[PDB]
Amino acid sequence: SEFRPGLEGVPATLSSISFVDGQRGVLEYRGISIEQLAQQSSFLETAYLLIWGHLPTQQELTEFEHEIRYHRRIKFRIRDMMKCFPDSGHPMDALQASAAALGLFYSRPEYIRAAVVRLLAKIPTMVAAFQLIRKGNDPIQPRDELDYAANFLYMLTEREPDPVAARIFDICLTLHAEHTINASTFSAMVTASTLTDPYAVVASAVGTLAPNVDFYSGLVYRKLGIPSDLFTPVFAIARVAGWLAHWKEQLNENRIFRPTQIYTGSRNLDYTP
Amino acid sequence: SEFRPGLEGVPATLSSISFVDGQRGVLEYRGISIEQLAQQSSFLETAYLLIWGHLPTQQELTEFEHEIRYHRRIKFRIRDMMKCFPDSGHPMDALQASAAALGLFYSRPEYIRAAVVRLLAKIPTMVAAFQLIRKGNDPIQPRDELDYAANFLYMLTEREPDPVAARIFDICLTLHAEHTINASTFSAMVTASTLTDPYAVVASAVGTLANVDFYSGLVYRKLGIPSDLFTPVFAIARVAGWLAHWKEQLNENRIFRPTQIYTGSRNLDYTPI
Amino acid sequence: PGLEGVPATLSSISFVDGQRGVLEYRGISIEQLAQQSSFLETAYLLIWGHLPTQQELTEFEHEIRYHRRIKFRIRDMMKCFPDSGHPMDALQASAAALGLFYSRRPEYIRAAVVRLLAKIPTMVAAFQLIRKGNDPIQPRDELDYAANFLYMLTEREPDPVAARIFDICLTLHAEHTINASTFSAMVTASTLTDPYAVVASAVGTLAPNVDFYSGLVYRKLGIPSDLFTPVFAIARVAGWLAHWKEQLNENRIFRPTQIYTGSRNLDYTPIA
Amino acid sequence: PTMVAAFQLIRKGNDPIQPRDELDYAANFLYMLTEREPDPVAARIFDICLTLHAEHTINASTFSA
Repeated sequence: SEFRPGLEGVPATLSSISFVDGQRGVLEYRGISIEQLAQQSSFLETAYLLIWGHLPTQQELTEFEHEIRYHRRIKFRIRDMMKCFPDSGHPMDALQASAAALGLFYSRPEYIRAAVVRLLAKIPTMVAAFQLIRKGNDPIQPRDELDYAANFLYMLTEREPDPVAARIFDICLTLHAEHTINASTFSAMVTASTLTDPYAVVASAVGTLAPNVDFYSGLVYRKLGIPSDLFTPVFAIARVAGWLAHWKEQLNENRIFRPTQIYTGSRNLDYTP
Repeated sequence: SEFRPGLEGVPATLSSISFVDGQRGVLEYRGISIEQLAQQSSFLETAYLLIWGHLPTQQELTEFEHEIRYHRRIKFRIRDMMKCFPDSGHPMDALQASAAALGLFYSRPEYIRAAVVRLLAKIPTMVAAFQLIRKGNDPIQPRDELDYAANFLYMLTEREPDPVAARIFDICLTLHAEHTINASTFSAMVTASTLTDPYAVVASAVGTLANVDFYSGLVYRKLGIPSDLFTPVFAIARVAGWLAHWKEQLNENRIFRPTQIYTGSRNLDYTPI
Repeated sequence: PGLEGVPATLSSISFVDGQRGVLEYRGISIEQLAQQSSFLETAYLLIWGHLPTQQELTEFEHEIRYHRRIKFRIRDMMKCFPDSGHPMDALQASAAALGLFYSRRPEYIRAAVVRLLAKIPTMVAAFQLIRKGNDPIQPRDELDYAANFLYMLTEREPDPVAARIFDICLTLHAEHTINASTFSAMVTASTLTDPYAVVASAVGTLAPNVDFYSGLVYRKLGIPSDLFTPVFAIARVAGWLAHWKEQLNENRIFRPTQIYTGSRNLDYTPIA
Repeated sequence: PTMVAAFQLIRKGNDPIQPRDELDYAANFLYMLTEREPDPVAARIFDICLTLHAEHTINASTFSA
């Protein structure tokens, strides 16, 4: 008989998607070094690679980009629900409440193809709307003649940025979008095995997520004009690709997780009034 | 499966020696309560009870006491070797070393009756002797007139006491002679389990060993004994218990044998230096 | 009856699986560890838990080599024993009263292990010679562990090949899991003591399979026929010391309980 | 200097060291105290540092003799 405290060194599944070696430094998403990706690529490229399993042509990329550009705007009942929160909460409580209630509204082959589109589109709008409403003012609407990183930074600032900062923010979003098994990813994989929809899974993963890279991360963020409190929620968009990757293939093996225990306490007693 | 930390609450042995009960205040030395035994009895008359198992007559009592008093003496080889001991070490380590150096001189069906008279007559001489030899003197030698406790006090302080103090000390000794199973008695049991002599048993027990105290401290300080000597005294009495349990483990011969549960590494390679 | 199949601790040091034939010392099977490893390196493994660099092996070897000599009051206390007492009695007295001299009680975790590993074989070799009629022989300063021990015991320094046979037959024994000696070491050490006492009690209770290959390989090298069990203790102290350090972070205590079958409420008269 | 060195050792548990018969005054003393044989340069230096202390005129100790 053996034992394993805190569940260490134990295999849990058979991945394919990312590899790190750590003897010289080899970090690759699906089999490509990190610098070939970080010099001449854009975010939707990386995310199509991660999710779907290959690289796209010209047609399919232009179609994905237009579709994601059509679904960027929030409805009016949802703003009418946000208006009543207290103005003393946090951003992670706002994020769990909104991501959870967005599954009341639309839920029921396209099934796998649309949910990914809405989740990729509407998150940064919600983050920015509550940033404004927390202060007395109104929400700002989205433009239709901009691109992902610059559009988000405008909705937060109401000042239109020059292309250099847009490109820099975009690749700093490229180099965070994946890593291998840790707490949050095991929690998404535990939840998603009872055959559920992506809104509960992301609700639960963002429930448990709440020199090193941190030095320069802090500085290059502080200069672009982003408040302090909004540090960590900026993470959770960069990463929302990783988690969806997993939901797709853990839905293939139809098992359920359940270990057992080693009872260690007082035995056979009797009911004393 | 199951697991208990500290064997805490697992039955280990059978017994017929003592009984305790703590919701009402009951404590029995073979079924004769503590009050009517501390009212008109002495240490030797009890000790016969615990070890052998039934109240004695008068003829045997005379024989017993006469014999445990014609053997209080020692040779010059033990005293000559006692001198080569340091003079800045605790008296407890000297107790252990001397109890384990009795074994060389005396060793190898009246064999379980000689051992008791020897290990019961020959403790006080030696603890007092080291008390004197530590700070530069010569040790006293006992006369054939005084009693057990009277003679201990005379050897320790050189000036005779009055009889009332002797009587009080004899009570103080017949209180501390037994209780239920503890750490030290557990050590003596697991070491006797494989048929070895009584001396080794007493050395390992003393090694393990290093309300009522709140007043015993006072009663001892009054009579003129230092602080360094509060613990060896509490050992003199107690031997009369360890002995008894040795005597018991000899009827069944079955040797203690538990197991473990691992949680370490498995399969590795010796990497060259 | 007799504590069978009952889980007493959680440990990590040695693993043995019977029915399929295996044995490991911290995760490395034994037949791979015998052919390219010496003794002191194996003690270092079984104590701290990680094989060492080059400089650390060097400093351990030197530190051991400087602590083999033995002051003159200890010699002068050994001369009074009698010439008719067993050798295991000499070993209990010696290892128990070596704790009167050096007891301060990781500035006090790394000296004790050094002296305990240094000054045992000297004592067993001396009392051999003193019991016989003549006085002890000092240690050299140009040999290695098993060569030095064999020269102190017999005076005629051996061939290197015999040294190496001795050294691997000294690593074959250093470890094995729960038994009566080891359980008594832990029971003693649970109350937070220092080593010179737990070793005294553990050598108190020790007093074709491999009881046919030991006999002969021992009898050829030139070893008397009574020092058979004491030489075994030289091999085993390593094992025991690991335990005193593992069981010092749990802090609990031992206390099992008993059942009763005796008569109650009798009537007192001392004169029976 | 034999007496001074013998008590320096016995004060510590060990034994006294004996003298050699193939050395000179300052180096011999320094060996009996160290058990490590010294090179001639330090021997000569110690010797002349012993030369320049061996006399002075009337003070307490000399009046007492």
